[PDB]
Amino acid sequence: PQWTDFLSCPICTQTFDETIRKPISLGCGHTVCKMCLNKLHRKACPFDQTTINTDIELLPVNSALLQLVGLCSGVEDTKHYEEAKKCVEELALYLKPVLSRPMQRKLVTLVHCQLVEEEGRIRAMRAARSLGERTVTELILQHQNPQQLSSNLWAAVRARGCQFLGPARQEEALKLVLLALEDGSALSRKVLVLFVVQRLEPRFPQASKTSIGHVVQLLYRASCFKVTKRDSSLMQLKEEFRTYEALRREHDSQIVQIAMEAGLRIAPDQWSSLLYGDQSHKSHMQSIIDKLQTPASFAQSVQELTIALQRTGDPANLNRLRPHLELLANIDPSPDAPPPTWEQLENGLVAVRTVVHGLVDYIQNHS
Ligand SMILES: [Zn+2]
Ligand SMILES: [Zn+2]
Repeated sequence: PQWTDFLSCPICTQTFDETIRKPISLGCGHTVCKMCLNKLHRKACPFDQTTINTDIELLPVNSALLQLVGLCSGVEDTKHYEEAKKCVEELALYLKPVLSRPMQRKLVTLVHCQLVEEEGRIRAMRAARSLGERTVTELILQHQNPQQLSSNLWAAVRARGCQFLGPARQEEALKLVLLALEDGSALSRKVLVLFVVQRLEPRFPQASKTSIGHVVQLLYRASCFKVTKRDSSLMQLKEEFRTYEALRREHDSQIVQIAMEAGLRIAPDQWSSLLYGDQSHKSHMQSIIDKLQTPASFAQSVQELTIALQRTGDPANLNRLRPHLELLANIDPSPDAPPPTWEQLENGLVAVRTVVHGLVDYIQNHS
């Protein structure tokens, strides 16, 4: 069940061959060898316990996998099917040795999709979208300067009227804010700022009233405040935010959103480093970034890419991928998504191959 060995059957442990031990992908995303399918004599898949279509009889074998070793609904739909199958096969050849590890993981996910079933087709679409999105975020990093990245981030933060004082200093300030507001007190801007300023243990570049005001502004943008006015504006900490864990979570998330609006793709380890100074929060930041991902964020990313691509001119003519990327972003990731039609499946996979090929071409010929 390890994604790394896809050329071997999970059950029989032996590598796949073209005659007897034959790769057969099921609807659940697992590929088991034919001999084992015959040998099972049980309805479902031992790994997930999902029911099946019918036997080995109606299930085709993965050719896409076998390359690395050595007519139901009518003519139109099966033309679509054959084309799609061909696409997956063409992608699989990148798995022989070029692509990055996280990319090829999603490729492997794509290969294990059985295209003669609804489940497998849905999985194929999701894997397609994931591959597209990952390609976009890998094209953005090429046009993104890693050296001055932090500088740009903090610039974006300061431009919104917010401020980050550093990993320790910010913890201090936030715990002072929390101290004042944890019981439900309603303080105005100046009162909260004055309360926090005086309690700051002196370090050298001491935050002034304005800086702390900016940190408070950051907490206000994150919607931590119940804000009221009797005709001075009073701010209260919502019941769920009166813990340091929660409040800090919202704080971090807000800064991440600032990074997104400005178009900075930043890894969770880098976030843990910037915000906390250490690596302890990597999983925390991971959860934060994942929680922040809307299905509309793919399209957003495509647009951002187009912006950066408008800056440099276009040495690689990547705009040719624009109609392909827009199609990949237009498919519902939600479980509420209807199963794809045959034309949708074909167009999706075609889009995927065009895009991935484009990515490789860019990396090799333009840098
Ligand atoms: Zn087996
Ligand atoms: Zn399974």
